Formats: sequence, C-alpha cells, structure tokens
Amino acid sequence: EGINSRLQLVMKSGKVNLGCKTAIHALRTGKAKLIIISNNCPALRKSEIEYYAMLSKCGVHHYHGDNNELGTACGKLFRVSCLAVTDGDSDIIRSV
RNA sequence: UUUGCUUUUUAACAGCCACCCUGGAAUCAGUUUAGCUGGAGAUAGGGUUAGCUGGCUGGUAGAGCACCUU
Repeated sequence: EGINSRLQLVMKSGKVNLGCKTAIHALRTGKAKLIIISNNCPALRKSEIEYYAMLSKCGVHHYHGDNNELGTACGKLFRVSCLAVTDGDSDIIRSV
C-alpha cells in the first residue's frame, strides 16, 4: 500500500506494459525493470514469468493483494494480472 | 378472354468450391431479436479449421415425362 501510491506515480511520468504477453515480451527483450504479478493470477502463468525473470536477472518482481485490485491500482476499469515497468520520478525499482 | 388447366424431373455414390499470426484497446470499443465478448489480449488486417438435406461437373439421358407422324 506504499506501492499503491508509488505505482500510479510511475504511469504519469514513465510507462508500463500491462498484461501477461507484453510483460514476457519485455523480458525476452531484457527491457523490463521489474515485474508485478497479481495474487489472483493463474499459478502456472506466474511460474513462467518468474522463470523468465531469473534469466533476465533484473526481473526481480513483487506480489500484490489481488487481480481486480491491480487494474484499479493502475487507474483502469478493466483488470490486470501482470505488469512490466519499462522505466518515472519514483524509484519503484530500487527499494522494492 | 395476348386467356384457364396439365407437363417442364435428376437418385445413393464420387471429385472440386471455434482457432492462429501481426497488433496493443478509456473520449471504452465490438455486438444480438434477446445477452454477451475483451490486457487470462477486443476492434481491424491476413490465415487455418468445422458443415447441411448448399453450388458446379461426373452418375445423366440412353432413363422418366409431355406431345407428334408412318
């Protein structure tokens, strides 16, 4: 809930790639600063992302409260399982 | 009364005519008679596949049918 403040700060300044496929696309690229995955996300899907994150090495990643939460945390009426923070005023990536 | 009625048909069989890729959606968009669908990837563009008792040729005019003359 410190992150819930700091996340919406990033989207104004920087950019974020929301959804599973665009997140994994960034990891192959090695261009994703961190991966945020929803708790409600399918169990198998997260495993693939956090394997990819180990290979990308600066995948790092971090868990939330909930799937439907994570969209409205962004400021989106649709819902999101996974983010990928591409690069913001707030250093989300250093502390977390 | 350029009129009213009857005939003008084609068999089984055989060949041919939901899902993926690109992509990344809020000023939300697509859509049914009705509702539903969509970052667990929508519209759109290009494909793949399912099908009926669909279309074309073969079967098949030699047959069947309606008439006419020695």
